[PDB]
Amino acid sequence: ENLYFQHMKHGRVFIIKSYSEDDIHRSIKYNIWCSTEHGNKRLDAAYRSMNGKGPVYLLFSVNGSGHFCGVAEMKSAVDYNTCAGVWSQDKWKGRFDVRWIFVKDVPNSQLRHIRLENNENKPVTNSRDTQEVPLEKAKQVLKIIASYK
Repeated sequence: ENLYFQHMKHGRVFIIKSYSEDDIHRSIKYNIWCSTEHGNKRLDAAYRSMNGKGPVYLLFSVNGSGHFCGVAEMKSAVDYNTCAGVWSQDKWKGRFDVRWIFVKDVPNSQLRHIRLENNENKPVTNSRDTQEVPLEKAKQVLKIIASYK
C-alpha cells in the first residue's frame, strides 16, 4: 500500500493533454510548462487563488499514446510574455514552473474505471486539456500512478 495521498484535504488537480512528447521531455528537463491561452488562464487562476495553502498537481498524457506519462506540481503563476518559439507551437509565449513528481507510463486501462462527476461521469482517461478532477477521484488516480509496476 502507498497511502501518501490518502489523506489530502487541500489541493486541485488538472489533466494535461499534449500534442507533443518533445514538449513533455523539455518540461521534465527544465521544469517548465505552457498550455493554450485558455488553459493557462484556468491554471493561473487556480494556482493564484490557492495562495500556497495546498498543491496544484498536473496529470500528463500525450494525445493518442493510450497512457499517462507522469505528474508534476505547479510551482509558479503564469508568465504570459517570455521567449517565443520554445514549444511545439511556435507562437506560444507563456511559461510557468513545475516540479515533476512521477515520470512513468501508466496505461489508460489502469485508470479507465475512474469517472469524473463534474464531466458527465466520463472516464478520467477521456479528458481534454486542463479538465479539473475532483480531489477524491484525484487521490485514486495518484495512488494508482504512484504504485504502478
